[PDB]
Amino acid sequence: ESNTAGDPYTDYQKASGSIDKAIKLEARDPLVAAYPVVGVGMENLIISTNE
Amino acid sequence: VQDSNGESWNTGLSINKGESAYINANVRYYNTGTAPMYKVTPTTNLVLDGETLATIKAQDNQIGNNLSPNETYPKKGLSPLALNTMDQFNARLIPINYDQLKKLDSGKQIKLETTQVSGNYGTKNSQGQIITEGNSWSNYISQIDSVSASII
Amino acid sequence: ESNTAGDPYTDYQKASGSIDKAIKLEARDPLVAAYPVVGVGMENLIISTNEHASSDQGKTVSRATTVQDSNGESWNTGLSINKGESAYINANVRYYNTGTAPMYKVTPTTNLVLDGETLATIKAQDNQIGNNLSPNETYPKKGLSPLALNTMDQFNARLIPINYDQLKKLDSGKQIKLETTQVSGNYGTKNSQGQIITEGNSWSNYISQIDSVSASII
Amino acid sequence: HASSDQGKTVSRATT
Ligand SMILES: [Ca+2]
Ligand SMILES: [Ca+2]
Repeated sequence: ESNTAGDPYTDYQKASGSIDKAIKLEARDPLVAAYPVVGVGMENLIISTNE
Repeated sequence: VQDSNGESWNTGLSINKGESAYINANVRYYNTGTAPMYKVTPTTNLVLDGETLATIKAQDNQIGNNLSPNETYPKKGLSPLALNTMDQFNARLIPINYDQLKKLDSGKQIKLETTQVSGNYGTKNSQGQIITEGNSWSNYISQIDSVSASII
Repeated sequence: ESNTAGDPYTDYQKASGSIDKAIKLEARDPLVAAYPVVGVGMENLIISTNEHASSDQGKTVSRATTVQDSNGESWNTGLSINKGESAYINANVRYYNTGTAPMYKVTPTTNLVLDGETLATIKAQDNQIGNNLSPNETYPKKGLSPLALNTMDQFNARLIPINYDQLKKLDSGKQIKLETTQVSGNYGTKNSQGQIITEGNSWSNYISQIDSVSASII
Repeated sequence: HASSDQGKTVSRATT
Protein backbone atom coordinates (compact mmCIF):
# COMPACT_ATOMS: atom_id res chain seq x y z
CA GLU A 1 0.00 0.00 0.00
CA SER A 2 1.25 3.48 -0.85
CA ASN A 3 -1.14 4.97 1.73
CA THR A 4 -1.07 2.66 4.74
CA ALA A 5 -3.12 4.96 6.96
CA GLY A 6 -5.55 5.78 4.15
CA ASP A 7 -4.92 9.53 4.12
CA PRO A 8 -4.05 11.64 1.05
CA TYR A 9 -0.31 11.37 1.81
CA THR A 10 1.93 8.40 1.01
CA ASP A 11 4.20 6.50 3.38
CA TYR A 12 7.27 8.27 2.00
CA GLN A 13 5.70 11.73 2.05
CA LYS A 14 4.74 11.28 5.69
CA ALA A 15 7.92 9.60 6.97
CA SER A 16 10.11 12.01 4.99
CA GLY A 17 8.17 15.01 6.30
CA SER A 18 7.70 16.43 2.80
CA ILE A 19 4.08 17.37 3.49
CA ASP A 20 2.22 20.39 4.88
CA LYS A 21 4.38 21.80 7.66
CA ALA A 22 1.27 22.41 9.78
CA ILE A 23 0.52 18.69 10.15
CA LYS A 24 1.28 17.47 13.65
CA LEU A 25 4.45 15.46 14.21
CA GLU A 26 2.30 12.48 15.25
CA ALA A 27 0.94 12.24 11.71
CA ARG A 28 4.31 11.79 10.05
CA ASP A 29 4.31 8.19 11.23
CA PRO A 30 2.90 6.02 8.41
CA LEU A 31 0.58 4.28 10.90
CA VAL A 32 -1.02 7.45 12.33
CA ALA A 33 -3.40 9.16 9.93
CA ALA A 34 -3.39 12.87 9.16
CA TYR A 35 -7.01 13.52 10.00
CA PRO A 36 -8.82 16.69 11.10
CA VAL A 37 -11.61 16.43 13.67
CA VAL A 38 -13.65 19.63 13.43
CA GLY A 39 -16.58 20.44 15.70
CA VAL A 40 -18.84 23.44 16.15
CA GLY A 41 -19.92 24.79 19.52
CA MET A 42 -22.58 27.43 20.05
CA GLU A 43 -21.87 30.35 22.39
CA ASN A 44 -25.28 32.02 22.56
CA LEU A 45 -28.42 32.59 20.51
CA ILE A 46 -30.34 35.74 19.61
CA ILE A 47 -34.02 36.04 18.69
CA SER A 48 -35.34 38.88 16.53
CA THR A 49 -39.13 38.97 16.86
CA ASN A 50 -40.50 40.58 13.70
CA GLU A 51 -43.70 42.18 14.83
CA VAL B 1 -75.00 76.51 14.97
CA GLN B 2 -72.50 74.04 16.40
CA ASP B 3 -68.75 73.38 16.70
CA SER B 4 -66.53 70.41 17.47
CA ASN B 5 -62.99 69.49 18.45
CA GLY B 6 -61.93 65.85 18.23
CA GLU B 7 -58.73 63.97 18.94
CA SER B 8 -57.63 60.35 18.75
CA TRP B 9 -54.56 58.13 18.86
CA ASN B 10 -54.46 54.48 17.80
CA THR B 11 -51.77 51.86 18.38
CA GLY B 12 -51.44 48.49 16.68
CA LEU B 13 -49.24 45.40 16.57
CA SER B 14 -49.39 42.71 13.89
CA ILE B 15 -47.48 39.45 13.51
CA ASN B 16 -46.96 36.66 11.01
CA LYS B 17 -47.35 33.13 12.34
CA GLY B 18 -45.19 31.31 9.80
CA GLU B 19 -42.32 33.82 10.09
CA SER B 20 -42.71 34.74 13.74
CA ALA B 21 -39.03 35.27 14.54
CA TYR B 22 -35.49 35.09 13.19
CA ILE B 23 -32.66 33.16 14.84
CA ASN B 24 -28.98 34.14 15.08
CA ALA B 25 -26.50 31.62 16.51
CA ASN B 26 -22.99 32.52 17.70
CA VAL B 27 -20.68 29.62 16.91
CA ARG B 28 -16.99 28.72 16.94
CA TYR B 29 -15.10 25.91 15.23
CA TYR B 30 -12.60 23.59 16.91
CA ASN B 31 -9.98 21.18 15.58
CA THR B 32 -8.67 18.26 17.63
CA GLY B 33 -7.04 16.21 14.85
CA THR B 34 -3.53 15.99 13.45
CA ALA B 35 -4.08 17.94 10.23
CA PRO B 36 -5.29 21.45 9.41
CA MET B 37 -8.50 21.95 7.47
CA TYR B 38 -8.74 24.61 4.78
CA LYS B 39 -12.00 26.28 3.74
CA VAL B 40 -13.88 24.91 6.74
CA THR B 41 -17.61 24.76 6.02
CA PRO B 42 -19.61 22.81 8.62
CA THR B 43 -23.24 21.72 8.50
CA THR B 44 -25.31 22.11 11.64
CA ASN B 45 -28.74 21.18 12.95
CA LEU B 46 -30.68 23.58 15.17
CA VAL B 47 -32.87 21.37 17.37
CA LEU B 48 -35.71 22.75 19.51
CA ASP B 49 -37.67 20.34 21.74
CA GLY B 50 -37.17 17.19 19.70
CA GLU B 51 -37.65 18.68 16.22
CA THR B 52 -35.05 20.14 13.87
CA LEU B 53 -35.78 23.77 13.04
CA ALA B 54 -33.13 24.17 10.36
CA THR B 55 -30.11 22.48 8.83
CA ILE B 56 -27.61 25.14 7.78
CA LYS B 57 -24.46 24.77 5.70
CA ALA B 58 -21.72 27.36 6.14
CA GLN B 59 -21.67 29.89 3.30
CA ASP B 60 -19.05 32.53 2.52
CA ASN B 61 -19.69 34.69 5.59
CA GLN B 62 -19.24 31.74 7.97
CA ILE B 63 -16.42 29.84 6.25
CA GLY B 64 -13.05 29.70 8.00
CA ASN B 65 -10.01 29.75 5.75
CA ASN B 66 -7.49 28.10 8.08
CA LEU B 67 -8.06 25.85 11.08
CA SER B 68 -4.86 24.40 12.49
CA PRO B 69 -5.00 21.53 15.00
CA ASN B 70 -5.59 22.58 18.62
CA GLU B 71 -6.79 25.99 17.42
CA THR B 72 -10.21 27.52 16.87
CA TYR B 73 -11.87 29.75 14.30
CA PRO B 74 -12.14 32.56 15.11
CA LYS B 75 -8.95 32.67 17.18
CA LYS B 76 -8.87 32.53 20.96
CA GLY B 77 -9.12 36.27 21.59
CA LEU B 78 -11.96 37.05 19.16
CA SER B 79 -15.73 36.84 19.39
CA PRO B 80 -17.73 33.99 17.82
CA LEU B 81 -19.21 33.98 14.34
CA ALA B 82 -22.81 34.86 13.44
CA LEU B 83 -24.70 31.90 11.97
CA ASN B 84 -27.22 34.26 10.47
CA THR B 85 -28.63 33.07 7.13
CA MET B 86 -29.93 29.88 5.56
CA ASP B 87 -29.65 30.34 1.78
CA GLN B 88 -26.73 30.12 -0.64
CA PHE B 89 -26.09 33.86 -1.05
CA ASN B 90 -26.34 34.91 2.63
CA ALA B 91 -29.54 36.86 1.98
CA ARG B 92 -32.27 34.87 3.79
CA LEU B 93 -32.64 34.82 7.57
CA ILE B 94 -33.43 31.68 9.58
CA PRO B 95 -37.13 31.75 10.56
CA ILE B 96 -39.20 30.16 13.32
CA ASN B 97 -42.99 30.04 13.57
CA TYR B 98 -45.28 31.03 16.43
CA ASP B 99 -45.40 27.80 18.44
CA GLN B 100 -41.61 27.48 18.42
CA LEU B 101 -41.36 31.11 19.51
CA LYS B 102 -43.85 30.54 22.34
CA LYS B 103 -42.06 27.46 23.66
CA LEU B 104 -38.78 29.33 23.16
CA ASP B 105 -40.11 32.06 25.47
CA SER B 106 -39.72 29.48 28.24
CA GLY B 107 -37.12 27.10 29.63
CA LYS B 108 -36.71 25.51 26.20
CA GLN B 109 -33.32 26.05 24.57
CA ILE B 110 -32.09 25.53 21.02
CA LYS B 111 -29.28 23.00 20.72
CA LEU B 112 -26.76 22.97 17.88
CA GLU B 113 -25.15 19.80 16.56
CA THR B 114 -22.61 19.32 13.79
CA THR B 115 -23.75 16.71 11.29
CA GLN B 116 -20.68 16.95 9.03
CA VAL B 117 -17.73 19.17 8.16
CA SER B 118 -16.16 19.53 4.72
CA GLY B 119 -12.80 21.10 3.98
CA ASN B 120 -9.68 20.89 1.85
CA TYR B 121 -6.17 19.54 2.30
CA GLY B 122 -2.97 20.89 0.80
CA THR B 123 -0.64 19.44 -1.82
CA LYS B 124 2.24 20.81 -3.90
CA ASN B 125 1.46 20.86 -7.63
CA SER B 126 3.87 20.56 -10.57
CA GLN B 127 5.54 23.85 -9.77
CA GLY B 128 6.01 24.02 -6.04
CA GLN B 129 2.83 25.91 -5.17
CA ILE B 130 0.50 24.57 -2.49
CA ILE B 131 -2.95 23.76 -3.91
CA THR B 132 -6.02 23.33 -1.70
CA GLU B 133 -8.83 23.50 -4.25
CA GLY B 134 -9.70 20.10 -5.68
CA ASN B 135 -8.40 18.35 -2.56
CA SER B 136 -11.55 17.48 -0.63
CA TRP B 137 -11.15 15.95 2.83
CA SER B 138 -14.50 14.17 2.53
CA ASN B 139 -13.07 11.77 -0.05
CA TYR B 140 -10.93 10.12 2.64
CA ILE B 141 -13.23 10.23 5.67
CA SER B 142 -14.92 6.86 5.13
CA GLN B 143 -11.68 5.25 3.97
CA ILE B 144 -9.72 6.39 7.03
CA ASP B 145 -12.62 5.45 9.29
CA SER B 146 -12.82 1.92 7.87
CA VAL B 147 -9.16 0.86 8.16
CA SER B 148 -8.24 2.13 11.61
CA ALA B 149 -8.89 2.10 15.33
CA SER B 150 -10.16 5.24 17.05
CA ILE B 151 -8.39 6.64 20.11
CA ILE B 152 -9.35 9.67 22.17
CA GLU C 1 -15.50 -8.19 -19.93
CA SER C 2 -13.32 -5.88 -17.87
CA ASN C 3 -16.25 -5.20 -15.50
CA THR C 4 -18.15 -8.46 -15.12
CA ALA C 5 -20.47 -7.15 -12.41
CA GLY C 6 -21.14 -3.97 -14.39
CA ASP C 7 -19.83 -1.57 -11.73
CA PRO C 8 -17.25 1.23 -12.10
CA TYR C 9 -14.45 -1.16 -11.04
CA THR C 10 -12.71 -3.80 -13.13
CA ASP C 11 -12.20 -7.45 -12.23
CA TYR C 12 -8.59 -6.93 -11.16
CA GLN C 13 -9.29 -3.81 -9.10
CA LYS C 14 -12.04 -5.64 -7.22
CA ALA C 15 -10.25 -8.96 -6.76
CA SER C 16 -7.02 -7.30 -5.61
CA GLY C 17 -8.85 -5.01 -3.18
CA SER C 18 -7.35 -1.99 -4.97
CA ILE C 19 -10.49 0.12 -4.55
CA ASP C 20 -12.06 2.42 -1.97
CA LYS C 21 -11.31 0.82 1.38
CA ALA C 22 -14.88 1.51 2.55
CA ILE C 23 -16.29 -0.99 0.04
CA LYS C 24 -17.59 -4.10 1.75
CA LEU C 25 -15.36 -7.13 1.28
CA GLU C 26 -18.07 -9.16 -0.47
CA ALA C 27 -18.08 -6.52 -3.21
CA ARG C 28 -14.46 -7.34 -4.02
CA ASP C 29 -15.64 -10.56 -5.64
CA PRO C 30 -15.84 -9.91 -9.41
CA LEU C 31 -19.38 -11.37 -9.41
CA VAL C 32 -20.85 -9.14 -6.67
CA ALA C 33 -21.47 -5.53 -7.64
CA ALA C 34 -20.19 -2.58 -5.64
CA TYR C 35 -23.55 -0.93 -5.38
CA PRO C 36 -25.10 1.53 -2.90
CA VAL C 37 -28.77 1.21 -1.97
CA VAL C 38 -29.82 4.51 -0.39
CA GLY C 39 -33.25 5.28 1.02
CA VAL C 40 -34.85 8.14 2.91
CA GLY C 41 -37.12 7.83 5.92
CA MET C 42 -39.19 10.65 7.36
CA GLU C 43 -39.32 10.91 11.14
CA ASN C 44 -41.79 13.75 11.69
CA LEU C 45 -43.35 16.72 9.93
CA ILE C 46 -43.95 20.29 11.07
CA ILE C 47 -46.59 22.68 9.74
CA SER C 48 -46.03 26.44 9.94
CA THR C 49 -49.39 28.13 9.32
CA ASN C 50 -48.70 31.60 7.91
CA GLU C 51 -51.68 33.67 8.90
CA HIS C 52 -51.30 37.38 9.57
CA ALA C 53 -52.70 38.18 13.00
CA SER C 54 -53.43 41.78 13.91
CA SER C 55 -54.55 43.82 16.90
CA ASP C 56 -55.03 47.49 17.68
CA GLN C 57 -56.45 49.77 20.35
CA GLY C 58 -57.71 53.32 20.39
CA LYS C 59 -58.96 56.29 22.38
CA THR C 60 -61.03 59.31 21.44
CA VAL C 61 -61.82 62.67 23.03
CA SER C 62 -64.24 65.24 21.65
CA ARG C 63 -65.92 68.46 22.75
CA ALA C 64 -68.85 70.19 21.04
CA THR C 65 -70.68 73.46 21.65
CA THR C 66 -73.92 74.95 20.35
CA VAL C 67 -71.57 72.39 25.88
CA GLN C 68 -71.03 68.67 25.30
CA ASP C 69 -68.13 66.34 26.06
CA SER C 70 -67.36 62.77 25.03
CA ASN C 71 -64.70 60.14 25.53
CA GLY C 72 -64.48 56.67 24.03
CA GLU C 73 -62.30 53.61 23.55
CA SER C 74 -62.01 50.79 21.04
CA TRP C 75 -60.08 47.61 20.28
CA ASN C 76 -60.00 45.48 17.15
CA THR C 77 -58.42 42.15 16.24
CA GLY C 78 -58.10 40.58 12.80
CA LEU C 79 -56.78 37.53 11.01
CA SER C 80 -55.80 37.20 7.35
CA ILE C 81 -54.86 34.14 5.31
CA ASN C 82 -53.76 33.36 1.76
CA LYS C 83 -55.57 30.30 0.45
CA GLY C 84 -52.96 29.20 -2.09
CA GLU C 85 -50.07 29.64 0.34
CA SER C 86 -51.79 28.52 3.53
CA ALA C 87 -48.93 26.74 5.29
CA TYR C 88 -45.31 25.61 5.05
CA ILE C 89 -44.11 22.03 5.40
CA ASN C 90 -40.91 20.88 7.12
CA ALA C 91 -39.98 17.19 6.99
CA ASN C 92 -37.30 15.66 9.21
CA VAL C 93 -35.63 12.88 7.24
CA ARG C 94 -32.65 10.53 7.42
CA TYR C 95 -30.70 8.59 4.79
CA TYR C 96 -29.86 4.89 5.12
CA ASN C 97 -27.30 2.87 3.16
CA THR C 98 -27.93 -0.87 2.85
CA GLY C 99 -25.64 -1.58 -0.11
CA THR C 100 -22.03 -2.65 -0.48
CA ALA C 101 -20.47 0.67 -1.50
CA PRO C 102 -20.28 4.12 0.05
CA MET C 103 -22.00 6.97 -1.75
CA TYR C 104 -20.45 10.44 -1.80
CA LYS C 105 -22.45 13.66 -2.14
CA VAL C 106 -25.79 11.95 -1.55
CA THR C 107 -28.64 13.85 -3.22
CA PRO C 108 -32.05 12.18 -2.89
CA THR C 109 -35.24 13.15 -4.69
CA THR C 110 -38.41 12.66 -2.68
CA ASN C 111 -42.15 12.92 -3.24
CA LEU C 112 -44.34 14.29 -0.46
CA VAL C 113 -47.79 12.73 -0.86
CA LEU C 114 -51.06 13.57 0.89
CA ASP C 115 -54.28 11.65 0.16
CA GLY C 116 -53.37 10.38 -3.28
CA GLU C 117 -51.59 13.40 -4.77
CA THR C 118 -47.98 14.56 -4.76
CA LEU C 119 -47.73 17.97 -3.10
CA ALA C 120 -44.05 18.45 -3.91
CA THR C 121 -41.06 16.69 -5.43
CA ILE C 122 -37.91 17.95 -3.71
CA LYS C 123 -34.31 17.36 -4.72
CA ALA C 124 -31.77 17.80 -1.93
CA GLN C 125 -29.85 21.06 -2.25
CA ASP C 126 -26.71 22.21 -0.38
CA ASN C 127 -28.22 22.14 3.11
CA GLN C 128 -29.54 18.58 2.71
CA ILE C 129 -26.65 16.85 0.92
CA GLY C 130 -24.69 14.21 2.82
CA ASN C 131 -20.96 14.19 2.18
CA ASN C 132 -20.32 10.55 3.13
CA LEU C 133 -22.62 7.57 3.54
CA SER C 134 -20.91 4.26 4.26
CA PRO C 135 -22.74 0.92 3.98
CA ASN C 136 -24.85 -0.03 7.00
CA GLU C 137 -24.83 3.61 8.15
CA THR C 138 -27.07 6.66 8.14
CA TYR C 139 -26.80 10.37 7.54
CA PRO C 140 -26.94 12.06 9.92
CA LYS C 141 -25.20 9.52 12.14
CA LYS C 142 -26.88 7.38 14.79
CA GLY C 143 -26.49 9.79 17.69
CA LEU C 144 -27.67 12.91 15.88
CA SER C 145 -30.99 14.54 15.07
CA PRO C 146 -32.52 14.24 11.58
CA LEU C 147 -32.18 16.84 8.84
CA ALA C 148 -34.74 19.51 7.96
CA LEU C 149 -36.25 19.47 4.46
CA ASN C 150 -37.37 23.10 4.40
CA THR C 151 -36.87 24.40 0.88
CA MET C 152 -37.84 23.55 -2.68
CA ASP C 153 -35.73 26.24 -4.38
CA GLN C 154 -32.37 25.49 -5.96
CA PHE C 155 -30.69 28.05 -3.68
CA ASN C 156 -32.50 27.09 -0.43
CA ALA C 157 -34.66 30.21 -0.27
CA ARG C 158 -38.24 29.11 -1.12
CA LEU C 159 -40.18 27.20 1.52
CA ILE C 160 -42.49 24.29 0.67
CA PRO C 161 -46.11 25.55 0.54
CA ILE C 162 -49.47 23.85 0.88
CA ASN C 163 -52.84 25.42 0.08
CA TYR C 164 -55.94 25.66 2.24
CA ASP C 165 -57.61 22.37 1.30
CA GLN C 166 -54.45 20.37 1.96
CA LEU C 167 -53.99 22.28 5.22
CA LYS C 168 -57.55 21.52 6.33
CA LYS C 169 -57.28 17.83 5.49
CA LEU C 170 -53.85 17.81 7.16
CA ASP C 171 -55.39 18.76 10.52
CA SER C 172 -57.29 15.47 10.47
CA GLY C 173 -56.45 11.78 10.38
CA LYS C 174 -54.60 12.29 7.10
CA GLN C 175 -50.81 12.03 7.14
CA ILE C 176 -48.13 13.06 4.66
CA LYS C 177 -46.01 10.23 3.28
CA LEU C 178 -42.48 10.58 1.94
CA GLU C 179 -41.09 8.34 -0.78
CA THR C 180 -37.69 8.31 -2.47
CA THR C 181 -37.87 8.33 -6.26
CA GLN C 182 -34.12 8.34 -6.96
CA VAL C 183 -30.76 9.07 -5.33
CA SER C 184 -27.71 10.53 -7.07
CA GLY C 185 -24.22 10.26 -5.64
CA ASN C 186 -20.56 9.73 -6.49
CA TYR C 187 -17.95 6.99 -6.30
CA GLY C 188 -14.22 7.29 -5.70
CA THR C 189 -11.33 6.61 -8.06
CA LYS C 190 -7.62 7.42 -7.88
CA ASN C 191 -6.29 9.68 -10.63
CA SER C 192 -2.73 9.91 -12.00
CA GLN C 193 -1.32 10.83 -8.62
CA GLY C 194 -2.75 8.72 -5.84
CA GLN C 195 -5.52 11.19 -5.03
CA ILE C 196 -9.12 10.06 -4.64
CA ILE C 197 -11.49 11.90 -7.00
CA THR C 198 -15.25 11.74 -6.48
CA GLU C 199 -16.50 14.55 -8.73
CA GLY C 200 -16.86 13.40 -12.33
CA ASN C 201 -17.91 9.95 -11.11
CA SER C 202 -21.70 9.65 -11.13
CA TRP C 203 -23.34 6.53 -9.74
CA SER C 204 -26.42 6.95 -11.93
CA ASN C 205 -24.34 6.06 -14.99
CA TYR C 206 -24.23 2.48 -13.67
CA ILE C 207 -27.57 1.91 -11.92
CA SER C 208 -29.54 0.93 -15.01
CA GLN C 209 -26.54 -1.10 -16.16
CA ILE C 210 -26.21 -3.07 -12.93
CA ASP C 211 -29.96 -3.71 -12.73
CA SER C 212 -29.96 -5.34 -16.18
CA VAL C 213 -27.08 -7.84 -15.89
CA SER C 214 -27.70 -9.15 -12.39
CA ALA C 215 -30.09 -10.94 -10.07
CA SER C 216 -31.30 -9.15 -6.95
CA ILE C 217 -31.04 -10.66 -3.47
CA ILE C 218 -32.34 -9.07 -0.26
CA HIS D 1 -56.90 36.38 0.33
CA ALA D 2 -59.41 36.04 3.15
CA SER D 3 -59.73 38.26 6.20
CA SER D 4 -61.89 38.29 9.32
CA ASP D 5 -61.99 41.19 11.77
CA GLN D 6 -63.75 41.82 15.08
CA GLY D 7 -63.99 44.87 17.29
CA LYS D 8 -65.55 46.43 20.39
CA THR D 9 -66.29 49.98 21.51
CA VAL D 10 -67.32 51.83 24.67
CA SER D 11 -68.16 55.52 24.98
CA ARG D 12 -69.55 58.13 27.36
CA ALA D 13 -70.96 61.57 26.58
CA THR D 14 -71.92 64.23 29.12
CA THR D 15 -73.97 67.35 28.38
CA1 LIG E 1 4.04 1.22 1.34
CA1 LIG F 1 -12.51 -9.92 -17.07
